[PDB]
Amino acid sequence: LTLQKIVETAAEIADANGVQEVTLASLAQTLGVRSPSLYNHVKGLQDVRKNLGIYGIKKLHNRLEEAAEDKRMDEAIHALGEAYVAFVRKHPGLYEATFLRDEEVRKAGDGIVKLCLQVLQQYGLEGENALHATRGFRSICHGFASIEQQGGFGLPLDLDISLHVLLETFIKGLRE
Amino acid sequence: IGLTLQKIVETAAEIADANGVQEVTLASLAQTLGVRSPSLYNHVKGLQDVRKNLGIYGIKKLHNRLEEAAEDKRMDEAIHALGEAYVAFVRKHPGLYEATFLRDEEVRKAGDGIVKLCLQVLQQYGLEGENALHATRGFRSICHGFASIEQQGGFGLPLDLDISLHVLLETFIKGLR
Repeated sequence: LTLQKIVETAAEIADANGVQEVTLASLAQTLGVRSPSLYNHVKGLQDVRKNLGIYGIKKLHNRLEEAAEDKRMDEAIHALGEAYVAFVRKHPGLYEATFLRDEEVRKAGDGIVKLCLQVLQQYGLEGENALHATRGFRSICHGFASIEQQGGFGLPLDLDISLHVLLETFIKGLRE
Repeated sequence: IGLTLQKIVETAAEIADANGVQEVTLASLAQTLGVRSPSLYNHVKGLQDVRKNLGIYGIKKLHNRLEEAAEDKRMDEAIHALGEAYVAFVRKHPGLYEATFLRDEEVRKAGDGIVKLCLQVLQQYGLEGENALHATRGFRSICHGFASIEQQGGFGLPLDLDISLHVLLETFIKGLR
């Protein structure tokens, strides 16, 4: 039993059943262990949620780094957006956990902002425009993934095409 | 003021905005109205019916703010006014906006007016049919994503939020043109 095992279990419960289904009893039950032993690693349920949020955002970051590896500019942006949305599709509970209003959860997302900013600086932008563009890119990916997840894209059109079109429009606007 | 469906819906809206859509129940409705639970059944079938009517009301309220914002504006002026109005609605009505996502045909149907408005502006850039439809999704994604992140407190950078939103709108517009 480690903090990591506990957190990986919380992740599977969260994706399959909803993040609100993560409890110490459900974790102990699933790991086949007595619940008091969880307290050698976590302070309680809120502490579990914190760690789950940090784990989620690190796993997202890993997917994004992988997708963008040895790609530049347009290909990197497309692969980043695609991987962002794929992450939300397959890990809804883990993704939801990254939005815990906790300063450690927030800070663990900094590698994602840096990666985005690094790719966006390849576009040779003025003043603060690199910095606005990271908010822009994050808004696009969260926006698309969130509407799609909630069933708000009712039109018959292919969603993978729609995402590609949105990313291309963003890229075109960055190029001028 | 005798009890009506519209009052029940307006009560649900205030509850949702204050405490979240999840706080909207027959019991919370009954207790805030100072009335009891069979009285609500004269006007609503039950909570799904409340949720549906709440979703329609919120969508209609959002649509109105957007129609007003875009009036006598075209192209860039319209896009900027539309996006600003969308996000402003989310800031002011977080729970009502959440309600508009109910998976129900009547709720979806009432949201067609917004998609139609966006499509009409995007066609001014010479976008046609299918590709214009892809662009509506993009614009909704931008507005929803920005507002949703702002609301969760996810914009930590010491950048002005009004500027960031409209810089994104500028970039989107340039990418259409």
